[PDB]
Amino acid sequence: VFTTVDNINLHTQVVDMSMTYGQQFGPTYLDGADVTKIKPHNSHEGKTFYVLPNDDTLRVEAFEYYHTTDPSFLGRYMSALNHTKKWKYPQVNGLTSIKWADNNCYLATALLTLQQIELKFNPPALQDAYYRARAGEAANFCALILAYCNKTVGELGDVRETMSYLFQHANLDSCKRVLNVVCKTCGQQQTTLKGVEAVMYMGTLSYEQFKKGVQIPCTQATKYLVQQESPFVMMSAPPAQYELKHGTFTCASEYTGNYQCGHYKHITSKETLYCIDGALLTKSSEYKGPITDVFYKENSYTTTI
Ligand SMILES: Cc1ccc(OCCN(C)C)cc1C(=O)N[C@H](C)c1cc(-c2cnn(C)c2)cc(-c2cnn(C(F)F)c2)c1
Ligand SMILES: [Cl-]
Ligand SMILES: [Cl-]
Ligand SMILES: [Cl-]
Ligand SMILES: [Zn+2]
Ligand SMILES: [Zn+2]
Ligand SMILES: [Zn+2]
Ligand SMILES: [Zn+2]
Ligand SMILES: [Zn+2]
Ligand SMILES: [Zn+2]
Repeated sequence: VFTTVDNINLHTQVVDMSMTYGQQFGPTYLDGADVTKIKPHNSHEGKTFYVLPNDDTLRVEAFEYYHTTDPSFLGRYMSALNHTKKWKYPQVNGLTSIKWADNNCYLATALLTLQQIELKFNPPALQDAYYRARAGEAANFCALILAYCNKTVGELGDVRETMSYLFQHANLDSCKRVLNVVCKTCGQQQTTLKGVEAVMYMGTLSYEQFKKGVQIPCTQATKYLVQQESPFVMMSAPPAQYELKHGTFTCASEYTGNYQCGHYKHITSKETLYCIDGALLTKSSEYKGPITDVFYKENSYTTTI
């Protein structure tokens, strides 16, 4: 048979029918199911298998595809895939969603959001699954998202936290946010953020109000945006009522329920406002509801006065 870790480079070996896979290879998975305890059925010859890296060439191949040396990563990924490959991934309004199952509401909103913003992932396994997800096959993408966030199937997830984990594995080096806070006592201090901190802010959902001025305490001073060089901006705030106006944003995440046990729903702005709840779709002209994250498009911004 064949054993690999990246599925790009394969290594051919043979198995004895009377010895279980673990003694010959180590922890071995097939199609997301652990075949370590299973003895070789001999029904499949030449089939590709996933093994935890043992050699040094395997360890190096594993990092070049995943960008991690954690030995637990492969196991956490294969156990997530075992669930995600039986989920349904319908296509709603030209976007790939997820039929609700095992509290994946936060995963679906993230998947729909990632298909609407410009992003490039540094780990090749993430980028390759990102492409496959856009086409309509996102089982490996959702499993990798769980493994990189160290989350499990059924576990309760927050969209803002999931996006920030994903942003740290993406090339946001070109992004830049220049801030300036002014206090009548301390004066004026100019700070310059870069990377994940340049595309995310917690406090308001309104990109305008962030450009206008938000009130943060000083050692209350006012914080306003001065320059933004990012393909997008994520505006996060604790869940509250908000009126989404058609054409003033890209997409938003709605959270309705109690802390940690509420349900996420996704709103996107097209020719009208659309609401995606897994496999369901809802259309309206304007939206008002509990909103916690709003995504805006951007290329370059420079403050005036
Ligand atoms: C679903 C889930 C899954 C996991 C999860 O983990 C959080 C813990 N992490 C550190 C691991 C959180 C959540 C979760 O409910 N998220 C939503 C958007 C939410 C809801 C509420 C809320 C308040 N009252 N009610 C009825 C709801 C408040 C906040 C909040 C406030 N401040 N902030 C920020 F300042 F931090 C965040 C966030
Ligand atoms: Cl890395
Ligand atoms: Cl990385
Ligand atoms: Cl926008
Ligand atoms: Zn090789
Ligand atoms: Zn990396
Ligand atoms: Zn399941
Ligand atoms: Zn399942
Ligand atoms: Zn849910
Ligand atoms: Zn001060």
